[PDB]
Amino acid sequence: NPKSLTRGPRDKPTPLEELLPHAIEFINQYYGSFKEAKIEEHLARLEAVTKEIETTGTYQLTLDELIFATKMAWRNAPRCIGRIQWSNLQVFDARNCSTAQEMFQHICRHILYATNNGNIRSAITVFPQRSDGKHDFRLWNSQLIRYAGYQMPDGTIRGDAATLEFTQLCIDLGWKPRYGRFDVLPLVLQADGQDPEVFEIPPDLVLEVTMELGLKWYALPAVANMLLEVGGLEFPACPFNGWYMGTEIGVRDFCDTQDRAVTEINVAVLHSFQKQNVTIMDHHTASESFMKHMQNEYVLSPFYYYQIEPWKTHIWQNEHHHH
Ligand code: HEM
Repeated sequence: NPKSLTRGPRDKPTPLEELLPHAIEFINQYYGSFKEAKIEEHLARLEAVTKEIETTGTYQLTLDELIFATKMAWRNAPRCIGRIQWSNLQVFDARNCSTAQEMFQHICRHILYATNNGNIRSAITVFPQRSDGKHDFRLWNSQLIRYAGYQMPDGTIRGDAATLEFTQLCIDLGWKPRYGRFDVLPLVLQADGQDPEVFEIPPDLVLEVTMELGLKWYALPAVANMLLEVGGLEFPACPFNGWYMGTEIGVRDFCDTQDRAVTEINVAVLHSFQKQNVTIMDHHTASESFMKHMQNEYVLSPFYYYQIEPWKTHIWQNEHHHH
């Protein structure tokens, strides 16, 4: 019975008999948060939602339903440690986005809001929902901000190892590669199912913490490649962020070997972020964010799914050669 954590592509609208039960169930969860209140409201919404699905083949969530969904999907994230304070999420509604250029601006706003000069704020930007599956909005990046990974003659790394495929893809799409250890990758944005466009991220928007010893690391951990599922609807483009734990900062840029044995700690990170006043999940933050979460108080659906890397499934039109 274990379920797949991946939700792949489609090439035709979700059939009605499949969509309705899911929509109906979401509307129930949504109105369920309200105990005995809003029963007539609940029924009026089902009628409206059903009417829409039967006439248009789909339906639109209300801003409040969307907000509830992004938070419930966060709450339902099994491995997420930050889900403990799921109410602390800022939602940016970009469901009326049409072009990659507009996606770029929305992402710039997201990065700008979330970074907040170091006082990290959790946010998610929701782009248009999947229609027929041929007009998907997708961010090809794994994260909004990430360093490039360059292959070396001897088989070693220079940059972030985890971005080898993507880094190469950027170069193939026209992007000019500098060969440093900390090159922020550009945004590869796909709008309405079209070929992706490359956009350099304005340097000012990228806040970095200085760890020669020789190291830096961006302050904003933002997942750009997941799919939000809610009531049968799928959102292939919905970048979100939180703040680092401190343990994980992928310094896989290494020969860094520079007790028992496996004693390479995560100390200078904990302190460097704190002294540069950038939110990290230390005890203070865990306690404070839980407090903020508690003050707001006064299969699994919705859910964040993984996807098949877009370059592996994209039906190229013509643009940018050596795809
Ligand atoms: C507030 C700060 C946050 C912290 C400290 C946090 C922490 C974590 C950690 C440690 C993981 C596991 C390792 C990894 O996959 O990177 C994780 C995974 C994940 N987080 Fe967060 N997170 C935060 C905010 C968010 C937000 C705002 C969302 C979405 C609205 C979210 C959604 C997820 C998802 C979907 C995963 C993938 C793994 C899974 O769900 O099982 N997180 N998070």
